[PDB]
Amino acid sequence: AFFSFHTSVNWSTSETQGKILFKQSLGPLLNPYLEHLAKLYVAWSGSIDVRFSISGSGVFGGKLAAIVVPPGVDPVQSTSMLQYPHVLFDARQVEPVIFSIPDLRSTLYHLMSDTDTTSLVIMVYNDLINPYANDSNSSGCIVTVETKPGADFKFHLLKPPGSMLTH
Amino acid sequence: PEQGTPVGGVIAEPSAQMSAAADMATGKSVDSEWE
Amino acid sequence: SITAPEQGTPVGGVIAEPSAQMSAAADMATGKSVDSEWEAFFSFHTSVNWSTSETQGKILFKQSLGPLLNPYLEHLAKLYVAWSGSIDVRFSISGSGVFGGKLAAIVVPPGVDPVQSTSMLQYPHVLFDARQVEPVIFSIPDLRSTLYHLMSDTDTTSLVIMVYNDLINPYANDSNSSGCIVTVETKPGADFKFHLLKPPGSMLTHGSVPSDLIPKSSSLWIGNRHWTDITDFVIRPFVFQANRHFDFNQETAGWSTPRYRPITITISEKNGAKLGIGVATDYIVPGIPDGWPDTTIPEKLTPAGDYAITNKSGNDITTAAGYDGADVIVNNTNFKGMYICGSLQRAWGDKKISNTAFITTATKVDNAIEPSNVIDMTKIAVYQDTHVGKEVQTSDDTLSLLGYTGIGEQAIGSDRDRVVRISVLPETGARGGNHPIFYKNSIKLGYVIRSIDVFNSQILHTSRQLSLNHYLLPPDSFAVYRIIDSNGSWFDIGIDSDGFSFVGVSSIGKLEFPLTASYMGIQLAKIRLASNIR
Amino acid sequence: SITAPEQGTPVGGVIAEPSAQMSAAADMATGKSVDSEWEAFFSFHTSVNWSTSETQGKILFKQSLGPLLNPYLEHLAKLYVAWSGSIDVRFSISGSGVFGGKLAAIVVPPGVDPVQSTSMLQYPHVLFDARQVEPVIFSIPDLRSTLYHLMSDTDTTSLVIMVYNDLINPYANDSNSSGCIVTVETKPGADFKFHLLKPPGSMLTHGSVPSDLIPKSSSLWIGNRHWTDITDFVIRPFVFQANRHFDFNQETAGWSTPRYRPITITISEKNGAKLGIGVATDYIVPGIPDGWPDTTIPEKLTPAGDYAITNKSGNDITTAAGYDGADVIVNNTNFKGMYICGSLQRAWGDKKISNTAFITTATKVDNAIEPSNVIDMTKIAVYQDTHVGKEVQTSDDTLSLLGYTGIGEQAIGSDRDRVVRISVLPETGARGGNHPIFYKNSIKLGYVIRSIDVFNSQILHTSRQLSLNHYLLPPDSFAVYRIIDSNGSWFDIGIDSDGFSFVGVSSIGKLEFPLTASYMGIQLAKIRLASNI
Amino acid sequence: PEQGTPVGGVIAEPSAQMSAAADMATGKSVDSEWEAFFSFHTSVNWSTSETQGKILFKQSLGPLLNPYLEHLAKLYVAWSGSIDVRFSISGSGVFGGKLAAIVVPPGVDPVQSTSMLQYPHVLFDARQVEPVIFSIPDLRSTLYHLMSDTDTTSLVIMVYNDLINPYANDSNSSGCIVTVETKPGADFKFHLLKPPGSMLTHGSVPSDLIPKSSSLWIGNRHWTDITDFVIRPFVFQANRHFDFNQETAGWSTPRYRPITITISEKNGAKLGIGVATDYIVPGIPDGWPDTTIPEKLTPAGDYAITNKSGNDITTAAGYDGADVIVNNTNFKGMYICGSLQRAWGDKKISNTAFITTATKVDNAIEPSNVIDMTKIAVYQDTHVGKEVQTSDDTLSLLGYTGIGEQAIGSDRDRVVRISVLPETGARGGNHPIFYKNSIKLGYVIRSIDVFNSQILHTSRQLSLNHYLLPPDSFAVYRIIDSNGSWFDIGIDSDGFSFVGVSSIGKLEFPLTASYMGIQLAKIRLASNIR
Ligand SMILES: [K+]
Ligand SMILES: [K+]
Ligand SMILES: [K+]
Repeated sequence: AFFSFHTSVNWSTSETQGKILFKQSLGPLLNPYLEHLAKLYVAWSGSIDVRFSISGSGVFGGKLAAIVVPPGVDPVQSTSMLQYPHVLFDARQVEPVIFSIPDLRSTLYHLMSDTDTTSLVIMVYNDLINPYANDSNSSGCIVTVETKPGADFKFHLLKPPGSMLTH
Repeated sequence: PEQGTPVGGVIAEPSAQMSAAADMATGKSVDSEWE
Repeated sequence: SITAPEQGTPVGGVIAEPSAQMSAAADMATGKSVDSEWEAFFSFHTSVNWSTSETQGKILFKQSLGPLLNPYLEHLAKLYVAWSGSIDVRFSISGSGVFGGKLAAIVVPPGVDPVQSTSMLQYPHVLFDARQVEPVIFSIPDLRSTLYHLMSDTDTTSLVIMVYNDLINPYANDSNSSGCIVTVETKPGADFKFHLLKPPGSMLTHGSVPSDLIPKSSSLWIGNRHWTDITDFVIRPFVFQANRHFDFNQETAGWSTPRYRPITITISEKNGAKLGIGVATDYIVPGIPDGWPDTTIPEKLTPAGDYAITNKSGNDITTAAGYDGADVIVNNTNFKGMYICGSLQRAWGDKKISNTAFITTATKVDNAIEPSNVIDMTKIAVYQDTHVGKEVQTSDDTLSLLGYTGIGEQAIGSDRDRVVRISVLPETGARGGNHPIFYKNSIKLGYVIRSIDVFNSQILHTSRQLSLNHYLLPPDSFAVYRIIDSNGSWFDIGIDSDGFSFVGVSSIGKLEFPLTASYMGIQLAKIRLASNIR
Repeated sequence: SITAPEQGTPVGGVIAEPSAQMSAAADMATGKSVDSEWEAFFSFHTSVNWSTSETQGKILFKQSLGPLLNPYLEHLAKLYVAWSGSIDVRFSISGSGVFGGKLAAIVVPPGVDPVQSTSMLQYPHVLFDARQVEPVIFSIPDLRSTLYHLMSDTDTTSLVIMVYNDLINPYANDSNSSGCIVTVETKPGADFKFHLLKPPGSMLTHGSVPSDLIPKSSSLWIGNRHWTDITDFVIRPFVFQANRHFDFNQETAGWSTPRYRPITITISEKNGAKLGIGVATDYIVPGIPDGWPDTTIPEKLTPAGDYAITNKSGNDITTAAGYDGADVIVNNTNFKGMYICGSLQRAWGDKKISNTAFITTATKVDNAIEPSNVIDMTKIAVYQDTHVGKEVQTSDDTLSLLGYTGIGEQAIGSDRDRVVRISVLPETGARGGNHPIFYKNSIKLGYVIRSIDVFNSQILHTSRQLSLNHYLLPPDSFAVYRIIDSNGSWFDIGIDSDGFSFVGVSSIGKLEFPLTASYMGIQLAKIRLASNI
Repeated sequence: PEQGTPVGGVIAEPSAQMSAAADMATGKSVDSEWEAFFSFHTSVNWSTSETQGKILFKQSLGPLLNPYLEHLAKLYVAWSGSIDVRFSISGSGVFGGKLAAIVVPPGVDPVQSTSMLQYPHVLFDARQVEPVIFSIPDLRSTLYHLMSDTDTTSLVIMVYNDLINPYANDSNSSGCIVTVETKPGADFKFHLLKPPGSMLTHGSVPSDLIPKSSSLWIGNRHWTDITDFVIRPFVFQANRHFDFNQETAGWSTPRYRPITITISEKNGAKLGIGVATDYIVPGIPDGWPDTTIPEKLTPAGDYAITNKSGNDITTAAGYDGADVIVNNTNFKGMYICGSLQRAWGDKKISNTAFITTATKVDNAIEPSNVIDMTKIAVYQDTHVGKEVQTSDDTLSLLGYTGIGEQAIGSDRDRVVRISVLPETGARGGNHPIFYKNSIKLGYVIRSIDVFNSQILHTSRQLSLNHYLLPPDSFAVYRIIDSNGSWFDIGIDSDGFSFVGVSSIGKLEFPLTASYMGIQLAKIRLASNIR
């Protein structure tokens, strides 16, 4: 019923356009409560909802993009990846933004080891700017990622406790 | 009402018939089985 | 223009035609009431003893779903690429009535591998007492992420029987132990169907299950270092071999094929030279002959003389009472660690009869040989007296391994520094808490009428199948084979992706050798390979 | 006996027959939009910069409607010859809060060319302030006197981004290098559709669009005269080259392919010559080898000796690295501007190792050689000792070019009377206030470890594409691109129908050299090309 | 709901009646027209000599059966469904012959045995009025495919009954012309639009390793065009030879450009040991040739040839008309270069160089198949006196002074390797090949052969693209000639190329290479060289 803090990543002025600050694949590790209940199961399926924001300043410009790439693909640090639907987010933007990561699977369930799932990447759309520190170049913009389970999310296949996973 | 603007910048379409396919491959039948 | 697979004008038999009265007559003569009879009865699978010595949480039975459970499906499976569906696994127990003790049943899902622990009972389990009269069936459902299974697939739903409560005899003392054996049978199940009939002469693109690595009888077991029959297993902390040792990738760090046949070479000693370097004539790797032995000499020495041994104090041994009566041997012989190799030894102008050889990988400096355990085109030593006098001869020679001159030494393959490789020596240690094993042969000696032990990483049937056939096994699992001797003492060997074999106990002991080997299934390597030694 | 494209005897797939339940299974497994997912979102196309230098009324962007405004349409355009309909646009500015200014977007109709004036804002336009975060969306309609377009058509409706209010920053009144990247994203309109499948391999009569002549990265830029990497630009009142220079008609006034390879020839001399005349063995024009250098020696000279250098009227040899700090060189060599080429002098009975070549085009009067402004089969000079006696020797040579001899000279291409042609040398001056450029790279000298500059009329990719592919451009127009360095400096190059690249500035200055190029569109050659340097 | 505020600051009004006017000027009628017709894919000559059981056509299901799907496949990473395939035989009515089509399942790899005909197969005659259409169904365990997937349903077509021409003679090699056309089935669908520039994480498809024309095939050892192939039992090479892992046991990039070095010697030393200034492996100059000399040499003088009998070759009659050739020059088996030499104060024109991997002892070099920074030998004058001379030298390889040697890459000892020598024998009934080339010689206007483990396009593509291939598989490449003789090459995961036939023979050299998918390495590669 709520979004939970998962991680936070930094975005300085050094990171040029097209760089990838984040890549994490779909799974129950995107939320602590699922990482807890994953221990009681061997399979899962379904989507995760995400909310992300930037604790930026007003003097900071730049812009940042979020791209749910499908299974199989590995991304590349190029602005050609922005030729694909993507959630723009400006550093000057205060209110967070929400979107889903669907479970696009050739199978009927996943296993906890599966890492060929749908994946999210945070990619630099426009370089971050600050007219002040042209001497230190150590500006901020913490970029938080929060997660909530999708309604289509559910675990499958209780494992016996103590039993090991083959994969 | 929780904070955040939802945005459909995706080709996502989470299908509900795939969750039933998973409940068919696995005889799920209950959300908390230990009960 | 076009004709379907069942199309053509029929004329029939020209003198007669098919009759139904005669086909009916064969059903009268027989008991043919339905086809595919194996779908109508339970077929024997195995049987386990459940004794009072076995505490709770022990696993007695463990099989994953598949067509290798029933033999009648294992046969038809050769015609199909895929399968799907459930198997029914009947259980029978005949208790004494005065006994007590309940026995659990758990159909664990796919993706897991069980453990002997009561934590497995923190999970849905059916129970049945020693006083159970009728059999119980326990259909194993096919839970699968795919739409069909292949035959190489092994991550399938499994069923385990495990001790829920210990078996109890009120009359039996704490010392004497009794038991009741539980028999297991299988039937194809109603939703079972094979899929995708394959055309014959078709490579299957992933192979099949590693079910044919160890033969089902010990009469067919011979080592990958020497051709003789196995006689016992040997547990050591590290196991290693290169020559005929093959992995599941059909690749080898050796230089020979999995077959023993003579060694044809040519050697061009110039002057009076009882030793020289031979060159390959038959080979898979350039430079090295196929069948060349994978062991060096201990020391630098000049082969020039005769045999010699002593009983630790200069007392030479010339009789069996001295050899067997000795505790250790010095072996002052000048051609110690080599192989006798009969040596036809033909050439043009060498009318003298041939003389045996002595071979190893070693260097050569004008009279001698030094131990070099890295085989090359120049590490092919021979000492056979090819009657040379001050002229190049270039004799052709064929050699057949017979014996080993290294009297008094330890078993062959026990020292890596003496074992030969090209660049990389395959080697393992204890995976999980499961110890590796050598397979033990014996090889003839020089003039003593005894023999010396010989260690082997594989059985040659295991090497042969892994050179030709393609198998799937991740680097974390084992292909398990349950060994059963004549008395019933059993243990499980597990073969590696690397090709090495393991065992789940520190010592096997002695055991009847007319023994067998049955494929139980794939098993993760952490889990201790089960055993019952007695 | 007649069969149509969808006609035949259907037998099926013998072992099974296509199931619809599996195709419906795959739709739910993957989600689904209606058969063209690219029609549903905005895709990154380009980004343009807006500094404080750009005054009010300046135009930062002009690109005409077409399928090049979206990558997915540029892909499927290759399967068609016609199109029609609108494109949706979303644009934004990655500005700061401290930045002011304001920017405007104007869909001008067909026919009109815009002007850098605020009078263009007397027309409906989308205002966008630098302080504005949420993007803004609007359509570019297809307003056409025809019923369909062709891929070459550039008289379509067009968009321009125009400075409405100058950008402001109270901080940097010393550097004046502020930012505000301005991105443009595109989506197809619902009225968009392609027409008229072309057969694959078939060419278009009206040509394609010149959008691939320069690569998108400077790592791939090499010269049409020497194979080294471009390093900077040069502006001159006249720009000329013939050898590997190709116009838009796939025509070159020179003699060589757009490649760099060894040069095979066959000398034949006698009595002790060292200065023979070769003959071609690989060519496109009869007589001249493919890849022969397009430059002639300064004057008449009798190659006999070795290198000789000296400073300003001083008779002081530059034996050391005091070559530098001299600023003038006499270059007293008897070989004084030839090209150095490693040779493989193969002959029958020579029995001696080969020697370097020292080639050029010139007229062999005697041992001497006179500068030939024009090339011919009777001009192909080579100065090397092939070890000749009295009898003829007909060696095979197979040269490969390594360096240059004209130490202390201007860059190869400055002087014109030394640059070689066949008959007519292509040349271009200023064309509407825009200045032509060379592409400058380097070539190694023979004696001093330093290198000398070399001028080029094109990038070799521009020559390979114009040698092979068929493009449209009216003579009164450019195929305009925008060059952007790692900093925020940029300038638009314009490639004319003759193959020459122009520039609007008089001096480009130094630039962080990892550069990129993007196709903006077709412009007239009269209006000056935009810049910020 | 997508981001952005729409604003009608326009006089635009996109009219919908103009899109219908365009559908009237052009008979559009369908958004994806390629689904409505069959498109040419290939053609095979079915001859009177090809016997029963020989496969004419074999292709697994996928987008590569149709160009329009091959074009749209670049925008996606998944597909699913059937593709139709049409056949038109086009022979005379005096001909009598019959083919058989086999749709084999997803999970087997067929062979050229008649055991494929122990399985449901449809027969169809040479003398057909109307062409025949086969739909290849997408049988699968998954719910969709990826573009890297190759275990799919296939269609095999072989000769059930040999083709007959009653008017046949030794001078009449007539037959039928079987054209294959494809159309995507009604159930074909692409899925999973990809981001551009993104690479599949497990690998792409080896569809581009051999170019489609021999006009631009060049070797990975010498820059000259291939001429024909060579079959040998053991093929091996390190430099410029890349596997399917973007890895290399060599030291130079998959290209050809000059070799810059510096040589510092003194006391009139014509020998030297150069040091790199453009490397990828620390020490070696990134382009140094991978072959040594046969023997110890003291390079002093000039060329020298005989013919086993102390004669001397000074004309193009003895060289060609010699029993054998004996190279008695003190610089033999090394590489001729252009060698522009620069040094401050060297008022002397550059002399050509002679380079090879070898040690040095004060006047003489000895061969060493190993290479490091201590083996980079040169032989140039350099015009050095008593003191050191840094001599910035740049080399361009043009020839080879090993007149009498057999071929470069034939002797494993002469071939250079850092530590490891990539090497393969046969795998199945399939033999490994070299790609043969030619390099020029020093004193003679003739040439010598050169062996290459790869075409250079095969090397650079593997240098910078991660493809997918199991170890027990090939990437097959059908290679036809101007006449009609053809054979399949199979590239191994190690980067080596194999062939099924034992001898190739003569070939009209305007060749073209296609791609015929994946094939298990334990299966004979096809051949119709005759
Ligand atoms: K003999
Ligand atoms: K010569
Ligand atoms: K020099």
